[PDB]
Amino acid sequence: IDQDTVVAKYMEYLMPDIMPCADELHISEDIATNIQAAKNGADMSQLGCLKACVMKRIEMLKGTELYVEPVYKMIEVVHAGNADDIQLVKGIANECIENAKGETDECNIGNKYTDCYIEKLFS
Ligand SMILES: C[Si](C)(C)CCC(=O)[O-]
Repeated sequence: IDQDTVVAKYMEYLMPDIMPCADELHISEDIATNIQAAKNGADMSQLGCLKACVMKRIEMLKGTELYVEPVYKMIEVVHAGNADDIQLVKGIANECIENAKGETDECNIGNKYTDCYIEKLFS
């Protein structure tokens, strides 16, 4: 699965749902800054939340409850093409959960869950 399909799918899959988040606090942790933030260059402190808003939008983040089940469902279509490619991202999220271990602070949970997502899947 080309990265071009990864960012295009995850985005188009919730495009009308991602625009409200960026407007929620101010800006999108992505356009926040090309590559001058930290984790991936977009953001980190505000990323673990501004971008985490898209998570709670699909019933994956309940205040401080970091889940992944709803994601396991979108990874199915979001990663159309191969059967294992979907099975790969599945295990990837696991490394992000064991790392974020459901922190107390919202931005903290996301910052940890986002970081790992960039290290393994990059997106
Ligand atoms: C919500 Si969620 C799957 C972490 C999103 C991703 C990107 O695309 O960035």
